[PDB]
Amino acid sequence: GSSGSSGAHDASKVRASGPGLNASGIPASLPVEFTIDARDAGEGLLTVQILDPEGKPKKANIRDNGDGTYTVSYLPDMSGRYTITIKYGGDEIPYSPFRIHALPTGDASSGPSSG
Repeated sequence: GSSGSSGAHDASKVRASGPGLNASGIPASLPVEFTIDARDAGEGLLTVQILDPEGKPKKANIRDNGDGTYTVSYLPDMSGRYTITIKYGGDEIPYSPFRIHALPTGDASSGPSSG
């Protein structure tokens, strides 16, 4: 809709760093978690969404650090290009969508096992 909150927040002030946000490629079938260091990201609520390389909604977890940052963990069961959409109080960061690649690590312990 035309009408919008237009609060006092800036997603551009959100920094994305960690293994989960590895541009070089992360090992699929393994629990990975990144860290969103945002100080002046605004007085809103951070949101994270991951869509498998097939086009389906995944399960992601978000934690509050309080030290001006945040932490998120997820387990990319499937492999390929994952679409991670990060929005702040209704403002998609200038980095999203985050194009991440998941490489198959063949055998993976303490992870997703189907039989």
